[PDB]
Amino acid sequence: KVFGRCELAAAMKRHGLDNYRGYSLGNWVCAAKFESNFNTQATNRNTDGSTDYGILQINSRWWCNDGRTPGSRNLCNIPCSALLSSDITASVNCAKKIVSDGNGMNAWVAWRNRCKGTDVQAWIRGCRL
Ligand SMILES: [Cl-]
Ligand SMILES: [Cl-]
Ligand SMILES: [Cl-]
Ligand SMILES: [Cl-]
Ligand code: NA
Ligand SMILES: [Rh+3]
Ligand SMILES: [Rh+3]
Ligand SMILES: [Rh+3]
Ligand SMILES: [Rh+3]
Repeated sequence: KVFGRCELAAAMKRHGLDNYRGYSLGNWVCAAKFESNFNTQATNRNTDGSTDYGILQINSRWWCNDGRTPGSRNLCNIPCSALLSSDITASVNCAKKIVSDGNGMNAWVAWRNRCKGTDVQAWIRGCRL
C-alpha cells in the first residue's frame, strides 16, 4: 500500500508514534518519506546481504527474520514479510523498539541525513490530526 502523507501521519499517530521517545510526528513522517516514499512494500538489499523492509526500512540484520541474513537476530520477533503489510502495526511496534535502542532516530541513516534538524513539522502541515 502507498500511503498519502496525511493518511500515514494519522496512522502513525493512532499507533502512538507522535512524540514517542521525544520524536514529534513530523520526524516519523519525514523518515518514512525518504526510507520508502510511503510504500509499505518497499525492500532494499544492503551491501552486507541484509535487507531493509517496509515503510521504515527495518533491517533483517537485527530486527526481523527473513531466513537469508546469516548471523542475524530477530529482535522484534517477526518475519520480515510482516513489515510489508498494508497494516502498519508490525512496522510501528518494531520501530518503537529500534528508537529505544540508545541512538534514537539516528538508527535511520536517511533520518539523520535528511530530516534531523530540519523543519519536520512541514511533513504534517494540513493533516487532520
Ligand atoms: Cl509527500
Ligand atoms: Cl512535527
Ligand atoms: Cl536469517
Ligand atoms: Cl533521542
Ligand atoms: Na534476522
Ligand atoms: Rh490503519
Ligand atoms: Rh502532535
Ligand atoms: Rh549498510
Ligand atoms: Rh518464520
